[PDB]
Amino acid sequence: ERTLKVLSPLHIGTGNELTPVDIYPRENIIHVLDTERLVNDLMNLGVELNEILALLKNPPGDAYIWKGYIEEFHLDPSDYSIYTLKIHGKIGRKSMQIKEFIKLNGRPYIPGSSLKGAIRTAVLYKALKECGDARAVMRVVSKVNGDVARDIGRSEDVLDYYMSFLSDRKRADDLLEAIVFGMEPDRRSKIRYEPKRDPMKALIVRDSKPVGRKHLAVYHVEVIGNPQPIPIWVEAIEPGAATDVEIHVDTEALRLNADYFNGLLWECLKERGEPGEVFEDFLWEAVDEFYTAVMKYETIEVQKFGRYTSQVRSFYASLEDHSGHVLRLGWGSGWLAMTIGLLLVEKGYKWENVRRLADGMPMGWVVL
Repeated sequence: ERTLKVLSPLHIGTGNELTPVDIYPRENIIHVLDTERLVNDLMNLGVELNEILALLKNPPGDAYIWKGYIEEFHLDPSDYSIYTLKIHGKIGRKSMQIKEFIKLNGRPYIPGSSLKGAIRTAVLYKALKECGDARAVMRVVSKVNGDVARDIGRSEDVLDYYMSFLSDRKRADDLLEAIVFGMEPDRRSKIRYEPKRDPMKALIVRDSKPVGRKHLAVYHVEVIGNPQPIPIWVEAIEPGAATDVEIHVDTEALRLNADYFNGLLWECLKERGEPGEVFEDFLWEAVDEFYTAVMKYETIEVQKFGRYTSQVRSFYASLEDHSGHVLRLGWGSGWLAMTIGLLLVEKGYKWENVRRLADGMPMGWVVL
């Protein structure tokens, strides 16, 4: 199991949120309460359940929910804490609402899909950057659907083909994932992504071992490009926390499906030698090229919105002083569209024609 180290605050979320019913703040600690034991103790102190239920139905307009009881009955909040979160950023006025960080049996971890998705996004970038010419992509697609391969082909690079096709995003996005990462003909849908034909099947990324909850904290989150009246709060692993991950290339799968893989990525390995030996090398080169380009334009973007502080320039310089592979986790549904956009900017289009700070700091950076 390779070692993994969190470099900048890292939120990977179920989508579920802690509510003020779940927390008691005091000073710069959020207590994540055991509400059940707190309700049972209050009822043995003679609070009748009706009063508790009415408080949950109609939370007060100025204080929290459990501030009234914890501070009326002189309770110790630590006696009811499951765990605690140090606060990073401007505290919420009255109600704080926190994106929970994904757990198994109470213990945070990095899912393998998060790590593999950051790798997959970088592999897309190298494949399109190096083998995205009309000739190579047409050779790939002509063996599956010659109408698509003919349509792509009179549109210069595949970058321009993606952009003419958009000019209906989810279609282009799925069409491009199939061309790069493997494809089956389909009668209702001229091309479809096939996982069975994807070289990334050969890369095995297990979920990490658990991180201790002591490395969870809560971070105020800002967006440079979007203004939201409601403050955003996330559980995130603190920088410098470390765990281990099982990650390795399934060489047996790679030799075994060697005739069954297709798509631009397997073509691009084939141009470089025997595809199954190039694979792990191309993969980690792609992680290095891509997230170099990511941090360069993340830097330009954070300084375009005036948030580029002495801590932040020091942070991005620190990313360059590591010997392992540096990645930014947390890719959503627009991961192909974002990667097309970096490639369009690298060829010299303005981003205006073609992101989040946790307490001022860029999110999601890790090193393996």
